[PDB]
Amino acid sequence: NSTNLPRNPSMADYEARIFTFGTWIYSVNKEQLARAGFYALGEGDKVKCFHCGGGLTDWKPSEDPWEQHAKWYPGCKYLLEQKGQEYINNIHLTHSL
Ligand SMILES: CN[C@@H](C)C(=O)N[C@H](C(=O)N1CCC[C@H]1Cn1nnnc1Sc1ccccc1)[C@@H](C)OCC#CC#CCO[C@H](C)[C@H](NC(=O)[C@H](C)NC)C(=O)N1CCC[C@H]1Cn1nnnc1Sc1ccccc1
Ligand SMILES: [Zn+2]
Repeated sequence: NSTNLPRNPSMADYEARIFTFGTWIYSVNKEQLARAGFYALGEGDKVKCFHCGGGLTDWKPSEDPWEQHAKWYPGCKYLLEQKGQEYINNIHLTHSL
C-alpha cells in the first residue's frame, strides 16, 4: 500500500537526538550526527539512524556524518529525503579511485 516509516519514531525529532549527545566525548560533531538522523546508543561512539536504524562506530575525528550515511546506508529514505539521490550517487562515485 504505502511503506517505510521509522522503527523508533521517538527519535524523529532533532531535539530528541541531540538529547543523547549531552555526554558526547568525541570530536565527531554531535550536531551533524543528530542532524543526520543519528543518536548515541550509550556505548562508545555507537550511533544509529532513527529512520533506517543504520548503526555506525569507529568515527574519525573529522568525518562528515552525511558522507558516512550515504556510503554505509544508501537506501535510507531519510537520507534520500534530506540529501537527494544525486548526493548519494555522487558520494559513491567519488569513492571509486
Ligand atoms: C570510518 N567511519 C565509521 C563511521 C565506519 O565506517 N565504521 C564502520 C561501521 O561502523 N560499519 C561498517 C558498516 C556497518 C557498520 C557497523 N555496524 N553495523 N551495524 N551496526 C554497526 S556498529 C553498531 C553496533 C551496535 C549499535 C550501534 C552501532 C566500521 C569500521 O566499524 C566496525 C564495526 C562493526 C560491526 C559489525 C557487523 O559485521 C557484519 C554483519 C559481518 N558479519 C556477518 O555475520 C556477515 C553478515 N557474514 C558475511 C562481518 O563482520 N563480516 C562479513 C565478512 C567478514 C566480516 C568483515 N570484516 N572483515 N574484517 N573485519 C570485518 S568487520 C567489518 C565490517 C564492516 C566493514 C569492514 C569490516
Ligand atoms: Zn538512515
